[PDB]
Amino acid sequence: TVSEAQLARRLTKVKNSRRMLSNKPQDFQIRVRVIEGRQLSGNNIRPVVKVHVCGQTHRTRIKRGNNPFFDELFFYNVNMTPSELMDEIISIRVYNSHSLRADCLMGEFKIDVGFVYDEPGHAVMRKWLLLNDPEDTSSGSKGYMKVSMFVLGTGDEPPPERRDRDNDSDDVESNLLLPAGIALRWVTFLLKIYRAEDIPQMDDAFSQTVKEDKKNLVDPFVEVSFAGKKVCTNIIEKNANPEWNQVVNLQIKFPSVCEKIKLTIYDWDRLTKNDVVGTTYLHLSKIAASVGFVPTFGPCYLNLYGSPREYTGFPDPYDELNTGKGEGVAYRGRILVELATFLEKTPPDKKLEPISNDDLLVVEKYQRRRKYSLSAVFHSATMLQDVGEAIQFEVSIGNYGNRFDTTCKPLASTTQYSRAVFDGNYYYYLPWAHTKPVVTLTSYWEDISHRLDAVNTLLAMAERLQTNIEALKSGIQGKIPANQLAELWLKLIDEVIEDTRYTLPLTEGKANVTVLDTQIRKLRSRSLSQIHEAAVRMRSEATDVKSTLAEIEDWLDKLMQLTEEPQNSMPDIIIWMIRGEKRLAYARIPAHQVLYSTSGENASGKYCGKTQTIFLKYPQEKNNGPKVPVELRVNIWLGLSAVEKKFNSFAEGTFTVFAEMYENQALMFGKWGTSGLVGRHKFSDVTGKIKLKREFFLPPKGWEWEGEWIVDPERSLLTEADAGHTEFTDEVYQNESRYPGGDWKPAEDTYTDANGDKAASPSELTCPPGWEWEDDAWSYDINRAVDEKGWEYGITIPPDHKPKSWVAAEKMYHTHRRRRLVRKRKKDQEGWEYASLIGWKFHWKQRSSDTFRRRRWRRKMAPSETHGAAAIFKLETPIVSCNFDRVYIYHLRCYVYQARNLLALDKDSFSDPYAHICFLHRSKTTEIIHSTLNPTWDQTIIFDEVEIYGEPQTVLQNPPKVIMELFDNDQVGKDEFLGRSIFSPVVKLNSEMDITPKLLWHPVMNGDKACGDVLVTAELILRGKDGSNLPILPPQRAPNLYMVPQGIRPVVQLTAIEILAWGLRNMKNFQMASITSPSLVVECGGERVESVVIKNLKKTPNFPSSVLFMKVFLPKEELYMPPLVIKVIDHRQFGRKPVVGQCTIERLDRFRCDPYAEIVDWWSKFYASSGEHEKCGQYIQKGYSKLKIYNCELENVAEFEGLTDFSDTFKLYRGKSDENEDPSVVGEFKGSFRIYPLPDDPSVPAPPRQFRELPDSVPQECTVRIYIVRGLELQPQDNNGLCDPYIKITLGKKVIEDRDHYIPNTLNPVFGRMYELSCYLPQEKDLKISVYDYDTFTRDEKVGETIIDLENRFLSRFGSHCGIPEEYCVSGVNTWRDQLRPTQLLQNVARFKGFPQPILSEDGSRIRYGGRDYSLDEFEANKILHQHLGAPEERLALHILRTQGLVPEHVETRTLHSTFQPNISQGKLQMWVDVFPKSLGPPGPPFNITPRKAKKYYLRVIIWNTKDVILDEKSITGEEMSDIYVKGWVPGNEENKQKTDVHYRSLDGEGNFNWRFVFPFDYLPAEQLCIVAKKEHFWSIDQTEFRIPPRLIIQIWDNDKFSLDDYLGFLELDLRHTIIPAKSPEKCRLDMIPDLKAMNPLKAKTASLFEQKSMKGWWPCYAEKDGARVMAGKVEMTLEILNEKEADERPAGKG
Ligand SMILES: CCCCCC(=O)OC[C@H](COP(=O)(O)OC[C@H](N)C(=O)O)OC(=O)CCCCC
Ligand SMILES: CCCCCC(=O)OC[C@H](COP(=O)(O)OC[C@H](N)C(=O)O)OC(=O)CCCCC
Ligand SMILES: [Ca+2]
Ligand SMILES: [Ca+2]
Ligand SMILES: [Ca+2]
Ligand SMILES: [Ca+2]
Ligand SMILES: [Ca+2]
Ligand SMILES: [Ca+2]
Ligand SMILES: [Ca+2]
Ligand SMILES: [Ca+2]
Ligand SMILES: [Ca+2]
Ligand SMILES: [Ca+2]
Repeated sequence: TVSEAQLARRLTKVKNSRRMLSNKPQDFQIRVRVIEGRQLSGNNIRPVVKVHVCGQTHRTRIKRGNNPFFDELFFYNVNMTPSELMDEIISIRVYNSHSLRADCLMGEFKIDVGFVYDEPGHAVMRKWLLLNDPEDTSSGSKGYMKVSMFVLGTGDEPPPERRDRDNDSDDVESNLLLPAGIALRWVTFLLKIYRAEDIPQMDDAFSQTVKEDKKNLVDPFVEVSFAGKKVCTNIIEKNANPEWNQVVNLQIKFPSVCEKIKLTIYDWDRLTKNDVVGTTYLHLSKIAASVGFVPTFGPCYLNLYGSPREYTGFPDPYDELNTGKGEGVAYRGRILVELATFLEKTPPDKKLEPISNDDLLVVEKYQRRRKYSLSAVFHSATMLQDVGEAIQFEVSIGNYGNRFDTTCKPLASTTQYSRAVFDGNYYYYLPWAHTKPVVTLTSYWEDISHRLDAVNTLLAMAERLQTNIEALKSGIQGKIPANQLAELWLKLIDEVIEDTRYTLPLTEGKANVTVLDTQIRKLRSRSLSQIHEAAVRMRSEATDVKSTLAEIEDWLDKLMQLTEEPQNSMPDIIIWMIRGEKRLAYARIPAHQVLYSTSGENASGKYCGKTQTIFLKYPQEKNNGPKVPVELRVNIWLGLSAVEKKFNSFAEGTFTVFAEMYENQALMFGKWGTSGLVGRHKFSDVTGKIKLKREFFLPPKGWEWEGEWIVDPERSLLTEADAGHTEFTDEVYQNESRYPGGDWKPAEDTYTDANGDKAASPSELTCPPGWEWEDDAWSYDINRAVDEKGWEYGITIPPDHKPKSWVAAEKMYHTHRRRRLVRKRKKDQEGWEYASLIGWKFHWKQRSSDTFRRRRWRRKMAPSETHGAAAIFKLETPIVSCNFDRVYIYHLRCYVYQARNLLALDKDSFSDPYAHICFLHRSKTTEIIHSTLNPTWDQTIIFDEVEIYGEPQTVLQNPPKVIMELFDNDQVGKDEFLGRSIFSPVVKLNSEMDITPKLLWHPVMNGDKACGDVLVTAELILRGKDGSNLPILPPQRAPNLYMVPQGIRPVVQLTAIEILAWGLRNMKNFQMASITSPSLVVECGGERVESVVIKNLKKTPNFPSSVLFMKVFLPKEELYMPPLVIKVIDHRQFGRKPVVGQCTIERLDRFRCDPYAEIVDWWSKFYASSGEHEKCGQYIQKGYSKLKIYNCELENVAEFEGLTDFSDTFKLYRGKSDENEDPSVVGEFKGSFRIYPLPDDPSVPAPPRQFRELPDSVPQECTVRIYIVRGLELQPQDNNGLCDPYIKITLGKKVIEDRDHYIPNTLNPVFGRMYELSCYLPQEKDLKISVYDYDTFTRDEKVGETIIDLENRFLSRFGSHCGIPEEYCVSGVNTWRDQLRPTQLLQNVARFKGFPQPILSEDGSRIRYGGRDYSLDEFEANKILHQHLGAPEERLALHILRTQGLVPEHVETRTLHSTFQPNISQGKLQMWVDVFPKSLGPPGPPFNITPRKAKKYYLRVIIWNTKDVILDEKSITGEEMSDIYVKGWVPGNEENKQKTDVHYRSLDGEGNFNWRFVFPFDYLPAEQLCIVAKKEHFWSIDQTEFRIPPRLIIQIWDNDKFSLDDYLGFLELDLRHTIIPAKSPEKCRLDMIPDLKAMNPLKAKTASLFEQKSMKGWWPCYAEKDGARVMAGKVEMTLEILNEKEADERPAGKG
């Protein structure tokens, strides 16, 4: 249907804006202005409009008449998610008010905020609404509502108007918000709920143990939120697998749509609050496209994610994850839903229905389970932070694989407990080595492989395309020549051509195919055909690749939106690290990324059978913070169990399972024997409580025995033998214990190690052979979470014996203390383990007190040849571990060159950064660069002999991440976190790939924002038999300290940096003293230049010498350019020179340069330039000129470069920046830089200096004239929605406020006032202009604030100190206000631009300028030289000055910023500032911008006769006596209602009055509307000026001298669009007045009463009933209007 395609078009227009990044807090402001009502229903109504936006309802005050006018603007300040605001509704609803009764409903229109947010201009511009009654929508429209609604986000601005009458304010059929093609039909989404499964326990579970099934302790129901309405299903009592089967009939109207269906399962509770199970969403644009199709979805499961499944009686701290906020860390069950979009049948009361039985029969084919086998090979778990407890890894997909719900059979889906060992430098790692732990588990999910094959293939397409675009971007960035770019682009387009002929998998023959599957396959086929055809067109058409790069970037995002799959029913694989018995960290791998497909490798996942690197996160961290818990590399292979034999091609190594059998003995009389075993069996298990036998273990199907039963005492020796490192810092801990409140003493375990038990003293430590000590003494560590003495404290509570956590402070309840000691380094076995007690912890050697022993009696099982490595899935405790038969030796070199924009984490505004370079089980620390935020380490970090297991091609495909953690070194305390950069090294395996690695700026991520960048690269060379294939060692500037080699280091060249040290502004006090003697230091590339010291900053705010010069070596590449460092030093007594300010400038590309390169006043001028005033009282025809209205700031006009062309803006900072934001702005340095290369030898002369034409740096007194014109759409600061604004201007030490001349009760104030001050630039450059709300009995509110750099106005080359007008006048209201004549300004710009001095001709009609010649006739054409013009030479010299790109005479619209919403408009201030420095003379006469007074007007009407008025029903006399009397008034002046005398003996509508009405009113002919001033009520503080259009509403009325007043009709005349009357009453008939809703609208003949002053004719009055208009009669008028003097010329009576 036609409604289907336009709904799909609306949903795709929704789709192309649902891609902005959703900040969870975001301030928003919505301006809803109502303007004018038209054709409102009813008779003699009193219309009112109530607008409800986001729960806040505003209210315009009462008007009367069926065509009202309000012109009141409403503000809505909300704070919510930006995606949530586009689903909220704006409900503007019209009532008919009454004096003594409640308001009755008269109309309604609901439009969502989304439509006014995708609308161009970020808003809608005065569109008309189709008001309809919500319960009476079948009877047609009830009126029209001209509204203009706005959306202002953070950083957004509103657009200006454009002339407001040419296609606006009339013939409203061309100005609908929704045209006639958009129906008002309902859209009904049949959002069906079928069932749910695996819902976690949310009940107390103690009442069920009384009964003498425990997983079913939840009472779920579905709550669905959609456009604010909430529908809840029935409650299923005590069932974790509920069977709701209920349709939910969501309903919206076509004007107001909602995108985000929110499904939230809640656990119903009888007493307490309803718990949250999980929250998943439907996005309607993701399930729709535009040929196109409606939203369709399901039947498919949606997985819920949230809090961990462990039930606690206490409130779970991760319950915020259950509401959909955050990503969610654990599987919360899943719900089977369906969606269908219908457009008819609008079900009013059956919101909840049962599912029909045929739909239950259909849904069974989407519920079929398939067996899935998942394996995970844990390769390396490094970057650990503690050693206190053993670490386990659990793999679970869905509810399958949870190791805590022990009510069912455990699936053996977790590793065993591995205790980390120190890597020698900073971190820890689990010592897996050649024995990787393998986790195998079996789940059951629906076979939805027809979706995930397509998802994986299009994702592989997008990844190949992204790799080729990264190669092409490196090609264009590196200036690689054109033939290589042509070859790479041809390879790229060949990749696109070869890829996009891929056919999507067929939906035929598969039970799980939905309607959305067919529509998605059709859309994907159409998109792939379009991409393939456009690629085969462009491969033969296009030649330039930079033009096609933009289309290719669109193709990449098109491929990204093609991989979106809302029907991904496979839950994510969640890997949990369990330290002890507690959940610690999580990672969610999507199941499609590891799912195996038989359709090919592209249809399989990206990391299917490959060792991916994942960083775990803490359960409520949005990003990685100071501590990453563990970096985990794991080879995850998920697949169907029917094709699990294909796992053999992905498996590496040999999988190995061990049977274990334990025999115990004891010692008496010097001989070991079987006596004395009490409580533990002779043959038993690992715990000794369960008796086992050697014959109890037999291999299952697919396994076989390898070897014989052997003793295994070699577990102690084979734990890597500490041979993986050459430099190692050993660590020995010390432990003490005490009573609570007692004295400290050493414990029985006085010294511990990484084994978690007792060890030898530090004096007894000896090096192994091949090792030696670096230092002969130990030392304690301060760089941890400890106090100044290196001690941390813990508390023990029984029955626990040892602490589980430590803190840095000592309390009276702490019973343990621990200290870490470090020392650096360079370069029996009878088959039994012995312990002191039976069933105790056995040790590798017999101690003095050991009297019991045991041994391990184990046999190896190998997989058979008939099964391969797939036998690990057929075991279903067994332990499966993959053993690698060989090791590969690598060699990693990290070239850490420099860093930029690091955080200031010291009190002296800098840091001491160093880098922990970590790569698997190896780590090394770079040196510390002191007192900088932009270090240059210039260092190479070499990890010789790194053992990485697996084939070298798997390390080529998925290299391990090199993770660098930057830290601010502190001499005391703990070193603070700067950030973390994660990047991959380039991999080399032989000599044919020996290209030089390229340094790249990788981000230093702290929190969720990039706190700087680091220039670093790495390479990982595969070592052969020895180090011969490795490259040579880099040169050393220090022992064991390698320099970055010549190939990797950027090539430096000699280049000059010129610094314009102009001056310092707003220097705040440092150490409670003013900055009296500052200086500037500019450092770049290790070489600094220092300016002269200012003797007094208050007396002279500018440096005496403004030019600085330094020769530095900087890289030739613009990417490799180091940051520019500015430090402001303060010179104080006793030689003290602290740093009081610092800024980092990294965007140095803007600094590179080629060194060899009827009455007329000002409001007539203002209204003519706006364009809304024209062709009505215009003054352009007299030959005058206009001005340039800027819709933004003058510093936001791109023609003037932000007015920083002389010297830019750099804020200075100081001190530690908490919560990784920018530090406090304690000053400002003003200056600019010019960087240009230099010759290497002095034989070539130096390039010329770039700063030669500097102005004088002394302070100058300036006369600042601030002309403030008007304010536009200010934020209301009163309870009535209005404001009483005035102007408060602060300028240095002079503050001028105008509270005595405030403008009462306006949101659009006409200020029109001058505020002249004298300020000394640049000490008082901070011109702050603020608007303030007057309040009589309470505090004032700040409407807005803006800052103008007056020194930018003074010192710019664009002449922004005074805007040049288009004409040079010497009289009138357009008199030249600048101090300097246009000849002098032309001379100034000529000597500024390097042009020679301009020459006046012998007659003044030519001036030579800038190598060209100018004539008077070139600019004076098509203009009238009236009497106010000045000299012709100054005229043409001003005419030259307009073509120079200077600032014209302007009224800039400055944004009013406030702290209430920081980067959002709180109003606007049309104004301008002229700066007049006193050095070049006094300025001219100022402009008079005083607002013009409204001239008096007298409207006179005369009512001659009436005809065919509706007769009365029954009077006192008992006839058809309609006592006709005619009353009429100008609206706005309802207190001046005038009525005629009562006519009598009327039985046919005939009346005779000859009674005259007079209404005076104040009018502006320019703005074409009038003002009436009256108070709001008797207790209002001041009068309000109402700006309404001129019109005249006159109603026929039945007198009823002895009865009640009865209405007859009404008639309206807009005085600018007065309809042409008929010359005779019989020619007057119905519907020459405009009709808008009853029949197909036609424009009426109109003429202005102001232009055509008087005419006589007949006008029809009408009344409306039953939705139709009837003729209520005719009235004879002579409508005349006069001004004041014409009214005084001829007085009139009877009024
Ligand atoms: C022995 C248990 C007696 C339990 C007796 C009892 O009446 O418990 C009711 C509640 C738990 O019930 P909820 O449905 O709120 O749990 C839902 C859960 N809060 C959630 O957010 O998931 O317990 C407490 O408030 C305090 C329990 C303190 C238990 C020490
Ligand atoms: C609708 C009328 C209700 C009845 C009157 C009523 O409650 O008025 C409230 C206002 C609040 O003052 P503002 O108008 O500045 O509101 C400021 C604004 N809220 C803001 O955003 O800051 O006036 C007083 O309190 C004056 C008390 C004088 C006592 C002598
Ligand atoms: Ca509960
Ligand atoms: Ca419950
Ligand atoms: Ca509860
Ligand atoms: Ca610090
Ligand atoms: Ca420090
Ligand atoms: Ca106020
Ligand atoms: Ca006020
Ligand atoms: Ca107030
Ligand atoms: Ca009557
Ligand atoms: Ca009557």
